[PDB]
Amino acid sequence: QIAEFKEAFSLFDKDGDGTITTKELGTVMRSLGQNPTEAELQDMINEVDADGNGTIDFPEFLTMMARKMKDTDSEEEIREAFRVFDKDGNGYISAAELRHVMTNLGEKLTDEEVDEMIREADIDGDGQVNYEEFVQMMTGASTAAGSGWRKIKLAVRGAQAK
Ligand SMILES: [Ca+2]
Ligand SMILES: [Ca+2]
Ligand SMILES: [Ca+2]
Ligand SMILES: [Ca+2]
Repeated sequence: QIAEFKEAFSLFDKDGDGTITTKELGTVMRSLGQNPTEAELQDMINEVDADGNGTIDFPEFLTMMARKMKDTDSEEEIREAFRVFDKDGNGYISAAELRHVMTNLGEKLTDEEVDEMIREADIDGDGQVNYEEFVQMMTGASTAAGSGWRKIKLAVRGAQAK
């Protein structure tokens, strides 16, 4: 239940200082195939700042992304992820896209890691992850590589405001 947030933040702050600056969130959102501007950063920060210092605290961020609960379901975030991942939007995610997404954020991953991820997310084993199966990662992926999909999903889920 809380693990989602714990990891969502853990993967966010790499310095592990106990806060997130415009720099972090900036690259985090920009690494998701988006083009965030200074306004977006300053906005979010000032939007998640209870004191007004220009920094993201521990509970602050949690509350910010927590707003997602407001939505009837997490479908929006889900589709949004698989949608932002597929640069071509062909309807499937290739090792390339996923890899770039992990590397961009700065998530050290090995050939085996990504390989297994796609191997688990792809039942047909066509080297492409579809949405239909992509959602299955949350339907009992305990034995699967749900880990990776979770981290990436959390980053792309929190990176946004919706
Ligand atoms: Ca920081
Ligand atoms: Ca603060
Ligand atoms: Ca593709
Ligand atoms: Ca497939």
